[PDB]
Amino acid sequence: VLSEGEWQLVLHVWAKVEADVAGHGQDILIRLFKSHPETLEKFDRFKHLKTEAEMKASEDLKKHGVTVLTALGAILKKKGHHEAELKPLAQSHATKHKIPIKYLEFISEAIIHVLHSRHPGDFGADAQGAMNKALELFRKDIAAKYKELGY
Ligand code: HEM
Repeated sequence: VLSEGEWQLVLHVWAKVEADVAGHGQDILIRLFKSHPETLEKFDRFKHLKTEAEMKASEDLKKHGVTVLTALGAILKKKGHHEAELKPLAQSHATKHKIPIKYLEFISEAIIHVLHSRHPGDFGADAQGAMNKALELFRKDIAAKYKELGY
């Protein structure tokens, strides 16, 4: 489990993200889609986007970026007790969206990359390690529910 100190590092940089949820959301999804094209195919709404420029110009994509980061933010603030927030997400992503745990690892990588680019001063090695731990916890817990459902 994460220590109190680790959670503080996570929430300190996350407070910076919430200052511009929409901007971060775009960068993260675009990074995810460009680095792992198979993830873009999971979105009927975004399949038509064939270039980074098209992705950046999509208001709909920007809208989803906010939805994603807002859900993640709520989870992170619950620290070591995010059971309630995780249940709905795990269910929909396992049964409706069909998102393998591997894709969650991909988006975790996208999140860390963007945080480094936008907040280097509050995202040094210690903070980076802490965020990695928090995102690993997120994945592990979702994985547990996936195994439960048999996905
Ligand atoms: C940080 C990790 C993620 C969070 C917090 C997150 C959160 C959400 C939320 C809140 C919704 C809308 C409500 C719902 O359907 O449950 C959603 C929808 C969706 N997510 Fe995620 N998601 C994450 C990662 C992913 C990944 C990695 C993929 C695909 C590779 C994905 C694919 C989808 C799809 C396809 C939908 C449905 C979109 C629609 O029909 O409009 N999500 N996600």
